Amino acid sequence: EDICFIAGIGDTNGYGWGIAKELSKRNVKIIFGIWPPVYNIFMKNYKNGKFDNDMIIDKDKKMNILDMLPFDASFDTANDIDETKNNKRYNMLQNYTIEDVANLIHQKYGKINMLVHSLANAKEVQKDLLNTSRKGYLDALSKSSYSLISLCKYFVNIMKPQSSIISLTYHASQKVVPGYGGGMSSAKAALESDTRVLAYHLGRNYNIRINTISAGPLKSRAATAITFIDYAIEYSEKYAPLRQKLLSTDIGSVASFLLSRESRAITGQTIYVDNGLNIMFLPD
Amino acid sequence: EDICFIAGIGDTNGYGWGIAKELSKRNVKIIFGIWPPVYNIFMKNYKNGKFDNDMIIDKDKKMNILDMLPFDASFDTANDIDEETKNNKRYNMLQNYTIEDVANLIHQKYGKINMLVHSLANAKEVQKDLLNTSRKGYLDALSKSSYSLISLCKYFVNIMKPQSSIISLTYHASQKVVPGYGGGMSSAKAALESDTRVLAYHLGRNYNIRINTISAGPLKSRAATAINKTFIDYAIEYSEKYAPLRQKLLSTDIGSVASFLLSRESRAITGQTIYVDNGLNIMFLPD
Ligand SMILES: NC(=O)c1ccc[n+]([C@@H]2O[C@H](COP(=O)([O-])OP(=O)(O)OC[C@H]3O[C@@H](n4cnc5c(N)ncnc54)[C@H](O)[C@@H]3O)[C@@H](O)[C@H]2O)c1
Ligand SMILES: NC(=O)c1ccc[n+]([C@@H]2O[C@H](COP(=O)([O-])OP(=O)(O)OC[C@H]3O[C@@H](n4cnc5c(N)ncnc54)[C@H](O)[C@@H]3O)[C@@H](O)[C@H]2O)c1
Ligand SMILES: Cc1cc(=O)oc2cc(Oc3ccc(Cl)cc3O)ccc12
Ligand SMILES: Cc1cc(=O)oc2cc(Oc3ccc(Cl)cc3O)ccc12
Repeated sequence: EDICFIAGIGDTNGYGWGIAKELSKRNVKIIFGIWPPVYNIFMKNYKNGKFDNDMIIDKDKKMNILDMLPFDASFDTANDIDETKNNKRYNMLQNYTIEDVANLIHQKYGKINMLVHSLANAKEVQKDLLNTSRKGYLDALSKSSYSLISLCKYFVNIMKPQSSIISLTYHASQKVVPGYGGGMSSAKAALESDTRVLAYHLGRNYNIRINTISAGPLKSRAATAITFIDYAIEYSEKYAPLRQKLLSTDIGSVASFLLSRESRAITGQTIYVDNGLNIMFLPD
Repeated sequence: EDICFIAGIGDTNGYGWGIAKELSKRNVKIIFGIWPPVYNIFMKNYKNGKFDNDMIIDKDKKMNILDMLPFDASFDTANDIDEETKNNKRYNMLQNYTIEDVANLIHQKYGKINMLVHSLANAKEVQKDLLNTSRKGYLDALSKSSYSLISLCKYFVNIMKPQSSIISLTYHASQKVVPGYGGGMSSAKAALESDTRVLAYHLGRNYNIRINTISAGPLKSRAATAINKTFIDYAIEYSEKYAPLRQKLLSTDIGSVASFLLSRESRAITGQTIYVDNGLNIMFLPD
């Protein structure tokens, strides 16, 4: 059978959940990587049934969640954790670095064949690029971009040949969006470029594919935290070629396709799933 | 149940067949629009079972083709057909083959459809480089390979349901230099990709109809062979040696991507150029 690890789920309002739902229609087994500071909250909500409606796929099936594990994209191996190891919210957790989660998944379930990067962070996202500190900019690149490379480096060993990987990006990398601050734009630019270079190395060495989905705006918790997202949604719904509301499951079905054998000849691409908004220059 | 019109199938060796095959696999009904110069040949081979093996999808599934119609994308309406073509040996027996007439025929026979495939190209001077292409040659390339998409859309939107989907096929020579891709074919593909955007805007807003284009890698189709003065053998060998994915690119690889874009699974995607080429487009320097 097929197993997908999804790194970057904090709740049911994001793209990670949508991707999980859609993969579920194809009977893919799902493992969630959850950022430790919100891990116990998530587990609490889940156990309390808060996500039950959200887990419903169709009349016949609910989402098959194989496992849920703490996962922090800041840390490559156990050797990289600063203190933090004993922070209030990290202390009762273990094995949450990228390599540790890879070893854990492999130990419990064997090899997987789908990998989803669905996470971003930037401590200074509220500042515009020109007022971003070095520390802030590098945090953004570290968490939003390098984490993709690191995820690939540790997970290829536990993947099958002809496996497939995706991440999520945003058009601010290619065209200016004021409000998308703190080096987030820069991080998505690196991410899209890295997707190509990784596609070369993964393709030639392992026959593994990798692509990125450039999504349109979604009112996820993180987006709301940057409002900017309300403007972006209102603007997209007024001016995109397609005026339907953009759903997380619209990204999910594209992700589902890029992660399956049906897209076997697609790699290294940035695929726009945004109701066509990226193609517009002058709003009518 | 889904119905797709595929414009530009002349045999089992091009991308059109690969697209048909992948669609039938998902139980989409398929209508072939076939250029009149090859129409009788195709029908005959079909009736004689020459395509039987190629129609084998897998171990216990075979393609079903709903219909096969003469179709010439050079002509918008019956009034556009010049006297010479109308009376030509290969056209004189055929009817309803203009873009307007085939849409009308399809609608009358089957009602509204929901998928449309543009899988054709033509260019009289493809063997010349751009600088040595005549005005007539260039405009022929644009007319046949690019305008034909606009016209197909203009007439087929009235016989398509909302939420329907359209695709065409392009090539990376539009965006980066491929010296042997002559005769204004490069220009035509540039225009096709740009028109795909503008059309996505008009069709999206007014019809809730989506349109995209697939930039395919090289395939040894009958038409690809006509390029050399081979060009396609070089392109294929180069692709298999240098792409991130080093495996033979198949027509059905394009076909399954086409199927995805034609389906509701891709409802938030429109106006896009999607590359299906084993990743070759992302390379700068061959290692
Ligand atoms: N919301 C949008 O409009 C939008 C648009 C385009 C792309 N995206 C991308 O989609 C992805 C998901 O974003 P979302 O909008 O669904 O937000 P989200 O809140 O659903 O998810 C982002 C997740 O990343 C997790 N995360 C943050 N730092 C982490 C770390 N250090 N280690 C592990 N996990 C960490 C968060 O807990 C959060 O759950 C992101 O890559 C984002 O850039 C979002
Ligand atoms: N073969 C490749 O390496 C390659 C690469 C990228 C893109 N493409 C594109 O894919 C599409 C299909 O090409 P192919 O290589 O599969 O060749 P093909 O020979 O299979 O298809 C071209 C078809 O178009 C038909 N045609 C030409 N002019 C027509 C007209 N006036 N009206 C109706 N039909 C007409 C021909 O009969 C032929 O069957 C074309 O758009 C081509 O540019 C091909
Ligand atoms: C700063 C930050 C933290 C986090 O956890 O997720 C994030 C997810 C983020 O996702 C986005 C939201 C809206 C848009 Cl339009 C694009 C996005 O990339 C951004 C920023 C963060
Ligand atoms: C001139 C011409 C006539 C025709 O019927 O089909 C064509 C199909 C063509 O398809 C291609 C083949 C190879 C490559 Cl690499 C790209 C293509 O666009 C080109 C040109 C023609």
